[PDB]
Amino acid sequence: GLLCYCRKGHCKRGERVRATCGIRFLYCCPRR
Repeated sequence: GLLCYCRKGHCKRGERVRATCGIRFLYCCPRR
């Protein structure tokens, strides 16, 4: 599947916001 990270308040360059991960946490997944 795709790679995703649960980051605090931001997503890294290239990561799309897939969903919310927590209150202060975003669920970001690299475009590539």
